[PDB]
Amino acid sequence: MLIAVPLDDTNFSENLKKAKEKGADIVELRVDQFSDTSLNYVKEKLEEVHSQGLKTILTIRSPEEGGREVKNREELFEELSPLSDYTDIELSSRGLLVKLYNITKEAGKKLIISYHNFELTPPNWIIREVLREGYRYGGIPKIAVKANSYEDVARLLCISRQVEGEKILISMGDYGKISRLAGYVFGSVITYCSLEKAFAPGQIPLEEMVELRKKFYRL
Amino acid sequence: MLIAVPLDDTNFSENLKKAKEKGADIVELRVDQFSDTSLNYVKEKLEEVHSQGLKTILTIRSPEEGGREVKNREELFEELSPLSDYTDIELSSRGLLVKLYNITKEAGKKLIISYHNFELTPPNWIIREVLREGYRYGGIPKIAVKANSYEDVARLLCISRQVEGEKILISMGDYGKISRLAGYVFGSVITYCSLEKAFAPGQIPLEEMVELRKKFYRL
Repeated sequence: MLIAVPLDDTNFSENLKKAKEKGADIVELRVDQFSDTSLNYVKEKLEEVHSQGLKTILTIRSPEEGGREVKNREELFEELSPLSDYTDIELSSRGLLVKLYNITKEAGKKLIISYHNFELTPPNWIIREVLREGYRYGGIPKIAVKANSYEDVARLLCISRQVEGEKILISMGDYGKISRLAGYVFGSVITYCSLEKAFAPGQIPLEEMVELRKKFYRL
Repeated sequence: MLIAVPLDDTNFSENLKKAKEKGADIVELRVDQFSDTSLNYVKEKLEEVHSQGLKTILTIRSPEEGGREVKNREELFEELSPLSDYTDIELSSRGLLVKLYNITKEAGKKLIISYHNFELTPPNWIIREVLREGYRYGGIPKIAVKANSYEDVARLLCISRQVEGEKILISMGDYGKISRLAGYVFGSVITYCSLEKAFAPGQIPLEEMVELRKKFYRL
């Protein structure tokens, strides 16, 4: 179970330092929350992370999926994808999928193809569809959806097994908090943590997840 | 989920003190592990637990499923079932199921019909069948099986969903340790904890679980 921590560009160096010392394996750069999205500014953030021994996830969340408009997102994806371990691209950004797959593949890097739903856990055929499409476009499918009950959590985790393979599963909200820890036995390879004492609904602080990972998962 | 603590007779009163101060809801009397099985020695313990305001699970495990031989077993069951909130009888002990249901039924108490496999996690149809049988005998089906991979944990949890209802799910061993926490979202109403140190692989200290429950299951 790789632990990732999302970070914007405020206090980067200190936050990155805390992330590394507390046991984070990855830093997800939420470029959509950056105060500067220029090519070299983002590139520099990528290198800093790598210099600390951690991996990166390049994310530029579109407005539709909870992010905000980034005028040069296409440039950033195409030019910095080869410099990031993982690049998270929304399944709905169909025009970039093939392009980004070719670029990352040639660079020996990985694509995370995501789907977000902040309102509910979609019906089973949607869960399977998102997984299938993510796989067909050559990436690691990612499903992050709001759980409105514990059953939604159980449903997401179990239905996802019907589309065998490496994936990333997140049931958002207080009900889905357990998914951030248990998702691993169902095939979820990466989990996300808040840097410090996490305080959006359903989140688990990095330090807590690190302790939990050694407690529950055997080496 | 209700947290239960299995206890032998050794230092009973002192351990019941810890279990109570620490947050346990139930104390599982592992009579098959008691040195004195005499009716009143056991009927006294059952009463100690209640005076401290906690619930009880009467368990006289058979050697086949990890327990021991207990002469007055039936006696203990027929005479003490109506006094314990819960009584755990093995599905394999076919003769006692019917009358034990009737007893606890008349007394307004509950029955837990268990199955153990210290070897492996049986095939899916067996997981489903044990659950069905537990239900048709009028009790809370309980399945505790050894996980030999993380996949075994996911399979146990997901397949059990196919037989909807209240139940108790346990993937034993270090691989299945997460099931003691995550089982709840799959319908597992009770989880078992070691009073203090995990003296066997997969066990989780009572204090650790009380905290984990608060963190993950506020709702």
